[PDB]
Amino acid sequence: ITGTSTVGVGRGVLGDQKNINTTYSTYYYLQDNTRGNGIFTYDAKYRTTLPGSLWADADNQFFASYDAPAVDAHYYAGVTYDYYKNVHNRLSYDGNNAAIRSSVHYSQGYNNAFWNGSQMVYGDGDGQTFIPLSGGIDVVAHELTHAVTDYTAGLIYQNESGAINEAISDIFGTLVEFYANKNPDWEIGEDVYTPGISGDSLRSMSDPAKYGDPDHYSKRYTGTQDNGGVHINSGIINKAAYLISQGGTHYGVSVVGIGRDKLGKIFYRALTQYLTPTSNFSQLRAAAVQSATDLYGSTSQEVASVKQAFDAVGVK
Ligand SMILES: [Ca+2]
Ligand SMILES: [Ca+2]
Ligand SMILES: [Ca+2]
Ligand SMILES: [Ca+2]
Ligand SMILES: [Zn+2]
Repeated sequence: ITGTSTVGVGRGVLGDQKNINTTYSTYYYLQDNTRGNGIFTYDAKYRTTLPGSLWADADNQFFASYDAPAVDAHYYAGVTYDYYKNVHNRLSYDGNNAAIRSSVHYSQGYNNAFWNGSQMVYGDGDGQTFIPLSGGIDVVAHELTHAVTDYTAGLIYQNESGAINEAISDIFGTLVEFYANKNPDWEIGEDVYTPGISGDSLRSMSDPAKYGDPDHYSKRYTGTQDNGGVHINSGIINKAAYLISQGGTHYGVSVVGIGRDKLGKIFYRALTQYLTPTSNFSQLRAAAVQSATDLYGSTSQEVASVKQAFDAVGVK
């Protein structure tokens, strides 16, 4: 809608207070005009028709329980917008400031979130396995990053290309988390996962095997489940990215870490300039080596570490 740009206040899923960019026209809407062609959040009202209703509030204050997922989907979309623009000089997910839209309160007890080709969708969780998934900034940035992949490399959501797709979403999810720098880690979804159990996570990049995911190519899954294991074999690439950033010795292979920022520069370049819809793990290593080479030179530590990292996950 057309309206006056305002700033509201409320708290998130985790009970934290934050300010949000709203739009005033009789009601206050969760529409942020300060980033690109807008960030828009909607109420799916526990149903599954999308996107639902543009979120409207009478007084611009968002402290109801019902408000919380909305507040966070809105806010972390903006943080995710800010990462791509400031860090990668990318304007929204399509690179031309496309409107970002999210729907929350999707279905009943929906233990998931996703990108559906046009927008982000977040369930509320069943309150046991999950709380409203928008509470995790790594979850939000994972979702939007799927959007980024779909407009760039277009990695098909199956087999190795699919695991690459997922891994990219986990890698940038994580980088954005470190970027907002609120308790960041190399784990996935911990803020909104299993409310009753501290310390766990949906997935781990540092040690994917923690949750039954492979950290070596020889342990790769090749059944037909989970689209040929896009959420399973992603661990092999996640581990690799973890290693490039952080370093370590994995199955006897030592990797010199080069930190988060260069990891992000190297994978963003691979994603946008080298990867394609059918790239496999092998092509990804080549893409990453070329990227690192592009960025730091053929004889750099960066190229070397990239190689070490894929070597360690058994990817040639
Ligand atoms: Ca209100
Ligand atoms: Ca965290
Ligand atoms: Ca995390
Ligand atoms: Ca938990
Ligand atoms: Zn995903």
